[PDB]
Amino acid sequence: YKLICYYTSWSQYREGDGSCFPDAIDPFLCTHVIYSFANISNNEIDTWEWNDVTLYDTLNTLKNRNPNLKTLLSVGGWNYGSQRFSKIASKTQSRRTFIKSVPPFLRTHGFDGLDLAWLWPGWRDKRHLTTLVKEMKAEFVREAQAGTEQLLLSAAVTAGKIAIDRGYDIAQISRHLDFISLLTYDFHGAWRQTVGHHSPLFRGNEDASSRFSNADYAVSYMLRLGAPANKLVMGIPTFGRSYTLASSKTDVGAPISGPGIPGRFTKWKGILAYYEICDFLHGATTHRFRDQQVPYATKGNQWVAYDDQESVKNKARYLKNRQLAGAMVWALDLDDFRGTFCGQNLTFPLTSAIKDVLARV
Ligand SMILES: CC(=O)N[C@@H]1[C@@H](O)[C@H](O)[C@@H](CO)O[C@H]1O
Ligand SMILES: *[C@@H]1O[C@H](CO)[C@@H](O)[C@H](O)[C@H]1NC(C)=O
Repeated sequence: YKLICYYTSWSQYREGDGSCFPDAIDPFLCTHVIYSFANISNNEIDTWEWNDVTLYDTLNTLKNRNPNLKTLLSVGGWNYGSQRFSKIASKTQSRRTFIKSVPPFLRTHGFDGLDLAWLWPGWRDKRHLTTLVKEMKAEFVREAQAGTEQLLLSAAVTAGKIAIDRGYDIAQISRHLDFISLLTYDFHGAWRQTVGHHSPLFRGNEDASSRFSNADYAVSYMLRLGAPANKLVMGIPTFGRSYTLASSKTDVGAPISGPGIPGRFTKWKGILAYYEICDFLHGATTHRFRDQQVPYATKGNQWVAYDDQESVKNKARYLKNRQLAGAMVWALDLDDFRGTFCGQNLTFPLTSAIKDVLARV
């Protein structure tokens, strides 16, 4: 079973204990660590942060401690034009330039492959996404002739039906990809004027505006679309999402004035790391949606949807039973990586609970 963990570039900048460098990653925790994100510049893969060459190097020396660890570099992200990606892929020359640039860059910096994170193709883009994956793989195949173990190619794929139908020819891209990380934790929109969980496993009985907005739909759907189970990796989040409440109403349907206030360390409205959530729980009322099998918490006018050890293990069982290829965790810097916040003296609590489950019979 694969355990694929994202590491994010910009976590280095967080104040105090929030600051995470690739140092702090336990090298036997994951099977693949993916570094996010790389830029594209002059139609070629490139560094984002001023010091990526160093961080890349810090990450790839984790391989000294664990020679089986695979690392990938992810290109794209959200800070990065979908429009910018589109431009590069929908033209034969710029697509060629990009593709030729990738293996030497990966080889130089000691990575084992590439993760495409185009978020997200438009309906005009679907055809070019397919050509790019195809052509990128054939390039990795042709470079394997020079003696080194073949570069892996993976892709990050949104878990909303609408976005999938729009941008992704799953049947086609699954053939050339080594795995697909399904992004099963963005199921509760911004437009929404109410509380809700963003990574529910099941739909849950109370009312279904969508019966599609849960991990299980998304998984069944990708299988139906023709991704083999053995290339599919289910995304499990390590963060929560917070909402400022609009009234004293707190349960299903409860109205919302907007996103919840910034976390002390992550400093971004609407999101908390798991280590900020562990502290938030002191003084909170906690509940579990029975149907959706994920928890939420609330205190003052703040309401948080999150994943805990129980829920994350539960998702890991689900994927085992479904015979998927593994889990994808977003992200290591948002787990309790110091191991000091969540009571028990355990570093990467969420990610280890998954790993532990992945190893069971
Ligand atoms: C700029 C910033 O600090 N916000 C990041 C956000 O970009 C990222 O999506 C999230 C999960 O990786 O972690 C937050 O801390
Ligand atoms: C990424 O590359 C673009 C296109 O070349 C460039 O103009 C931009 O400044 C780069 N972004 C960063 C953060 O380096």
